[PDB]
Amino acid sequence: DASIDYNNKKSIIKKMYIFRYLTDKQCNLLIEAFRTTRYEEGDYIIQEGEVGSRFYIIKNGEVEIVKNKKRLRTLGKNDYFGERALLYDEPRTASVISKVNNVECWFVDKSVFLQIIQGPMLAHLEERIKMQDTKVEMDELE
Ligand SMILES: Nc1nc2c(ncn2[C@@H]2O[C@@H]3COP(=O)(O)O[C@H]3[C@H]2O)c(=O)[nH]1
Repeated sequence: DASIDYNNKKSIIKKMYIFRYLTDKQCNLLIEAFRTTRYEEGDYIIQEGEVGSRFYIIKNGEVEIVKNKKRLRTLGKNDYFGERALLYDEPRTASVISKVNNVECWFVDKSVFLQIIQGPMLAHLEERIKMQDTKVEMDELE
C-alpha cells in the first residue's frame, strides 16, 4: 500500500527528463517528500513579488508565466517552475497561472529542492535561467 505508492512514484520519477541526474538517496528523498495539488483554470499558483517556499513540477495541464503584465511562456507536463526564488533567496520573479482546469503539480519545499538538485541538475537550472533572461531582455527591446 505504502509500497505501492512508493513503487508508482519511483517508476514515474525514473522516467522523467528533469530528474535524470538524481542519485539513489536524492531520489528516495524526493519520493518521500513530494506532495500534490490540483488547480482550477485561472488559479494563481505563484504571485510575483511574494516569498516562495516551494518548487513545482507539472504533471498535468498547462500554466502561463506572466511578469509585469507580459506573457513570458507556457509550460506543460514534466516542466518545472518556482526555482528562482529558492535558488537566490528572492521574492517570486513572475506569476504562474493555471491555464486550464485540473492542472496537477507535484511540489517540494526549499530544503528538499536544495538537496535534490545538488550535482549536474543545479548547473542545468542556472544555465536555463541565464538563457531565459537573455531572450526576455532582447524580446523587450522590440
Ligand atoms: N523571471 C522569469 N521566471 C520564469 C521564466 N520562465 C518560467 N519562469 C518561472 O516562473 C517563476 C516565478 O517564481 P520564481 O521567480 O521563484 O521562478 C520562476 C520560474 O521558475 C522567465 O522567462 N523569467
